Amino acid sequence: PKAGGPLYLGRLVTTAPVPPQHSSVHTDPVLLDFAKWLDGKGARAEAEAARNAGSSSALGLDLELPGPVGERNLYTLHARGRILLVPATESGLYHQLAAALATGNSV
Amino acid sequence: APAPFADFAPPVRPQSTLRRAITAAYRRPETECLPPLVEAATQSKEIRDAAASTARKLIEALRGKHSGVEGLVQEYSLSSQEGVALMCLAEALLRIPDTATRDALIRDKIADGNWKSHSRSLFVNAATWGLVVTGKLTSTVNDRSLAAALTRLISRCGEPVIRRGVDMAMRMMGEQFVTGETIREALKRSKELEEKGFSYSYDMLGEAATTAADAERYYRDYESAIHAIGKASAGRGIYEGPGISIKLSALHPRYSRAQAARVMGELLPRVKALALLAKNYDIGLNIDAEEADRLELSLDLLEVLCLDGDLSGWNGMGFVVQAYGKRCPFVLDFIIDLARRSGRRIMVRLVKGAYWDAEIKRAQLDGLADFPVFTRKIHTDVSYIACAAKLLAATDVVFPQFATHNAQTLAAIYHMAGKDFHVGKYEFQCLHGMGEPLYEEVVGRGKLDRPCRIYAPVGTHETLLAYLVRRLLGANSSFVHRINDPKVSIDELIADPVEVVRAMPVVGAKHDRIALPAELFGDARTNSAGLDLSNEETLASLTEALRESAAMKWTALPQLATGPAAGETRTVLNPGDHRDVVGSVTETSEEDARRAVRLAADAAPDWAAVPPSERAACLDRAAELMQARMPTLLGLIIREAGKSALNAIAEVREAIDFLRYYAEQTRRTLGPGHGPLGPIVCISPWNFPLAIFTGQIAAALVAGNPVLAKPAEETPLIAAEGVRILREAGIPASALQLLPGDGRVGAALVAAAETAGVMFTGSTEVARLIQAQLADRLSPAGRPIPLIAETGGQNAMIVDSSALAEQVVGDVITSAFDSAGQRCSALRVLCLQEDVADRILTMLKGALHELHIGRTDRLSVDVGPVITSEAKDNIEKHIERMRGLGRKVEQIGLASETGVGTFVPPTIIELEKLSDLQREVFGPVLHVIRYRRDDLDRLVDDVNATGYGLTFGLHTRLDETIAHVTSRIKAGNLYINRNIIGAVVGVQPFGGRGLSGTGPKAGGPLYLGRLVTTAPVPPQHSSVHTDPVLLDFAKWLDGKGARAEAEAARNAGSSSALGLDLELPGPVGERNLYTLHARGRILLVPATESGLYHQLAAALATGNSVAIDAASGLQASLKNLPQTVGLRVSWSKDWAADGPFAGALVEGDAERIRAVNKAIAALPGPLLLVQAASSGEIARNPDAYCLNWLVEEVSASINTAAAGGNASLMAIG
Amino acid sequence: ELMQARMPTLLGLIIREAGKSALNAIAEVREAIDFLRYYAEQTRRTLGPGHGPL
Ligand SMILES: Cc1cc2nc3c(=O)[nH]c(=O)nc-3n(C[C@H](O)[C@H](O)[C@H](O)COP(=O)(O)OP(=O)(O)OC[C@H]3O[C@@H](n4cnc5c(N)ncnc54)[C@H](O)[C@@H]3O)c2cc1C
Ligand SMILES: NC(=O)c1ccc[n+]([C@@H]2O[C@H](COP(=O)([O-])OP(=O)(O)OC[C@H]3O[C@@H](n4cnc5c(N)ncnc54)[C@H](O)[C@@H]3O)[C@@H](O)[C@H]2O)c1
Ligand SMILES: OCc1ccc2c(c1)CCO2
Ligand SMILES: [Mg+2]
Repeated sequence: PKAGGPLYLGRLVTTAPVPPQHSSVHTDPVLLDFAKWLDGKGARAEAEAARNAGSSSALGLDLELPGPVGERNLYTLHARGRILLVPATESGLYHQLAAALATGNSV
Repeated sequence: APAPFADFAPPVRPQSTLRRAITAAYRRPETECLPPLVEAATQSKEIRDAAASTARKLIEALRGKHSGVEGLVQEYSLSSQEGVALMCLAEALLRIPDTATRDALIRDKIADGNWKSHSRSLFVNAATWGLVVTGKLTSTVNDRSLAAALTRLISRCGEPVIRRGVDMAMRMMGEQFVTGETIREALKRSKELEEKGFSYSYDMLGEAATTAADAERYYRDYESAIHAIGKASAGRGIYEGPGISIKLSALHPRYSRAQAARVMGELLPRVKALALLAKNYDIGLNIDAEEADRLELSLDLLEVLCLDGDLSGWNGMGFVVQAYGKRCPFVLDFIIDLARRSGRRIMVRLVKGAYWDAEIKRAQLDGLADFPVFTRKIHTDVSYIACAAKLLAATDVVFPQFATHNAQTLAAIYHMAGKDFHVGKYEFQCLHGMGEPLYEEVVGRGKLDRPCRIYAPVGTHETLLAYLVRRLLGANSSFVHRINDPKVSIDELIADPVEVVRAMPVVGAKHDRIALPAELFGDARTNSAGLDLSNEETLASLTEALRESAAMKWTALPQLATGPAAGETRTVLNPGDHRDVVGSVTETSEEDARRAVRLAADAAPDWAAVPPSERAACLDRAAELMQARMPTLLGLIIREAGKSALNAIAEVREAIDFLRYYAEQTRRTLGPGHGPLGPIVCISPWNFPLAIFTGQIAAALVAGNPVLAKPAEETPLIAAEGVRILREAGIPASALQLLPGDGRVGAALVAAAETAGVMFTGSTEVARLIQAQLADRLSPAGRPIPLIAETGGQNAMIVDSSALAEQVVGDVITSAFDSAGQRCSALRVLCLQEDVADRILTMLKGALHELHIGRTDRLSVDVGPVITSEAKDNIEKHIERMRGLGRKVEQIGLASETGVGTFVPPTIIELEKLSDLQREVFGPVLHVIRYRRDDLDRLVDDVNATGYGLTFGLHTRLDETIAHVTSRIKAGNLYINRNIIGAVVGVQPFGGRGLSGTGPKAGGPLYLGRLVTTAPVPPQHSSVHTDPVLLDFAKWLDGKGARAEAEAARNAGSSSALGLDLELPGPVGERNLYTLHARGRILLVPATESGLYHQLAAALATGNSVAIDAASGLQASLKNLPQTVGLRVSWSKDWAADGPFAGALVEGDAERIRAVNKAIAALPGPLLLVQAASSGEIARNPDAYCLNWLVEEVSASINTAAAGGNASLMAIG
Repeated sequence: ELMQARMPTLLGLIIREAGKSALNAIAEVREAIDFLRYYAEQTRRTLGPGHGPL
């Protein structure tokens, strides 16, 4: 994560905290389609994890940070890109997909 | 057969001179109200100095002893969101009844990690807690921010912070926001301050009954409280002893002027019964003051009660008057006179007023002349002091009760009242948990030795939070906010409002930052004006005008350019009573319809030659004529179309707004190069028989086209009157021909060779017939005849467990049953989250049974008839099918008087799945579906799956749910936390997608451009955003060597207005947004490679995907597309299998275009907006395909006052 | 606080050891101060018993 930014300290502990202002009201639509697919096949635990990931993802965060006058300093969270998924089990794959899709990524 | 309007709105009683003086002041200009108030509030210099010194002493005492929430935020270093989230968690933990269970859940589960693990968002009331924590009101809740903050604070601080939050919330909700959870607890807690000289008035928190059952519950709560208060009073009497305060709106679900007869018949006896009990215990019973439109009605109840001999011997009846209201001094004159006449010493509570922001919004929405309240806070302060001077001169006949937390106000009155005091002369009043710090500096021999009665709310956490937002507005102009602001000096707080107002350059000027309703749109155009159906003068004048309209010999004739034409003549009957003949229509022969089109064609050059500015002037003159003629137009609409007076007002206002909006849009856009299409056939529906009729015609005319106006066969008379008005305003007869008759006249007009465009509003099935007719046709240039087809809806509202049930029910009743559900925008499918469905459904059914159905020439009628017996038959066949499947069906019982008309009772049908509905049922039939919260996204899919896309409503407080639902729903008009029937021209540009419309939206800025051969650039119509798939396609084109096409693609990317996102000016307390999105999947029918590339560029630049005709043989032209572009591209051999499409682009010669147009018209489902061009046209004209028609307009109207107040107006004082 | 108070001395070292101009040495020390204070504040906003160190 970026130095001098709110995600940095969380990389240096074994369980990351929720950083200040770190949330988004946006839900990735492909995540939502994935959750519905999971519910269709009765993967109830995975569909719940998918919905929870969709909500707790901060993808779409878009903040203006306090700074000097005459400048606008913006901070935004986007998808990383394409995530390599190395699953072992079907449930593991569903959880990995949920995490990656909820954050806007392809896999 | 009762005479029309003979019983329209008779007043409860003949209006006395004193009552008429009240009504005369209702909306009196503020500059006229203030001077007499300044005069009445003037005091001597010695008194003003003494009052300033007393106020300074009180304020110094207040500031010298000035926290609970603040101390918690400080101790745990909470952010504001953490503080709010903590209080929401505490609120939820307090819903666990057993203390040991709550403490165990905190210790073992909440503190130790996932609070989420233990059907209702924790944050439903976060707007209220945000007000507590931050002093600022947000209308909706950022539940994801709160969830993050709660996780963060629990993980950082653990059980200790949760414990402190719970204890704080328990103190605030059980001891501060209320005196007690029950009347017994409140009475026990009142002894301490009673011993110091305070008294109490208890508020059981009942308000705004929605059902008979609610009103009964509030009644029995008041009755039980009176017993408890009277037992505790124990003979102390009405001044030393406690009393009760009631709200009339709690005691009847239809407390309004329109239902005055039911109010006097049903509400009055209930108040009397409560008053008789208060009399027996000799306690005060005060009637709280509510919205401005209930003031004068409440006076009729006060009058009866004070004259009722059964209540004689008791002086405990009390009545609030709101000094922020322009009628206040005249109301006081009336009350003082009533006290003299009755011999009752009426207890008069003078307040400033609690509904200020709502009154501003209401007057703006209703287009009324002025506000019923002042718009500068200082004016209310002067009004209050002036009214106190009037009350203090009448202490022998009334008991003044000065309710205020403002130390300057208090000091002014304390000195005005003078040194002679006895208990019973007057008192002050304050709110529990707010006013005690001030009044502990007032009550008692050691202070000012003046009594104070504490207004004491009593009730549970559920009841308290309901209207706590209103009670806290804590606005920047509020004394209690200012006393705590360090930047506000005592000298500022003790400033004398009377002397400040007196010295202003214009005494009583309106607030500069609040628009009068007529000025909502500023320089752009004049807002239409409505009528105040709570104003007795307006009702009396309207009654006469309505009666006079029923004596007019209304006719509708084929008005050809050559004069009226003969034809088959029949009567037009009132749908609510077929014995009431409204007028006569002569219908147009198909021969004369064709002749009219030929005359329109011959006249087209002369009308196109009238400059756009002068055409727009005709529209503006027509709007002025319609505004002046509104009362007469109302009567015709009421009797011809089954509309209530309120809905007829809206109808005429909408027509006026269309005229003025299209006039202004013309003045912004149209020039010599925007040539008219030619004769336009305007075919309109019956249900908005003036507004939509006028809108289509006005748009076509002002764009320079002569019009053939074919109104619905059910409602020709108001159409004929609209045409008469337009002709009077200067539209030549050759430019506007009226052709009454049925669908045959419409079809003959559509089929006529010189018809250059069709504007249709009506059913989807009829539009499909018109689409088929036009598929045979090409313009003389060999291009498709433009069709605007605005069609039906299957409109849903989604309600989650965070919504306020009473708000939902009101919006549902209005959206589903207003006009008997005969609005295209009407709510058809209500979707209730499972956890709240039963409670909301019970409330909705209770509200349904309070509706009055009947002939609409009575103000008391809520729901009128359906338009015809065939419509009734069609609706009832649907109801019976549903009932025959076992679905639960709730219907209001109809009065026998409905037998002379065609009525369908408002009906609620509980469905199992949304697929139970086939087509739009255009009647008063609400379907109800239940959904589990996790299935919200699937539900949105189901709503979209109908293929309609007109109006859609969402009731939620939760930003995550708003973002999700609004991003996934596909409808043209979205409404958040309000009804779904809003179509304010230029504010909610109206029109849908799919089976609901082709667009462009009526009342929006793309509309006129469809009625000319070369579309202008609408005002504000641009976007800085470039579709990234378009950009990838442009790069691909360059890599393929298609250099000119790549340049055209880049140009299309820039020219596209996809991503436009505007807020449209409108009323306070609402945000009205207008956005341009992709339409969906566009069918591309290319002929050449270059044409395909241009078609693709146009479609991608506007955000669409495409289905390309596989029969074009152009597959080899799209080899090696970037994956981003390939994702948007499909190839279609069977177009009907790969739809629905959202538009089409066609390349070919004239006969190819004709053949393709026929094939497109044959596709199932939505009408497609087709644009065609030849290969040469594509080469010559960069705008061969116009990007205006490849985007989809979406209007979203958000009620930002839904949380209980207006944040933006908190800064306006 | 110590780096702020000792900024002039730190500047001299940075200028001579790292080839920095005075203005960029000031920026260097300011950034170090800001990291210290920012991570301190972020810690005060976030870290609790369950966020164990690596
Ligand atoms: C015991 C008690 C009983 C009450 N009963 C009722 C009741 O039955 N009905 C009712 O409507 N209210 C009632 N109120 C009053 C209402 O709830 C507010 O408490 C009251 O208006 C606040 O005025 P204040 O003088 O204490 O303070 P202030 O800060 O002096 O006055 C604030 C008031 O100024 C007015 N105001 C604010 N901005 C503007 C503006 N831009 N233009 C014009 N006016 C403005 C509003 O009325 C606002 O409430 C009652 C109040 C008390 C204390
Ligand atoms: N999307 C909107 O803005 C909007 C607004 C109001 C009403 N509507 C829809 O209008 C419908 C109700 O109005 P209605 O009952 O008057 O509609 P309709 O389809 O019955 O009739 C509409 C008009 O088309 C004419 N007509 C009928 N058959 C025709 C034909 N074969 N060729 C040419 N013209 C023909 C009628 O005479 C009438 O003037 C509802 O479905 C409603 O949802 C849509
Ligand atoms: O908050 C004080 C208050 C008391 C009674 C009342 C209102 C406010 C509004 C209508 O009735
Ligand atoms: Mg019809």
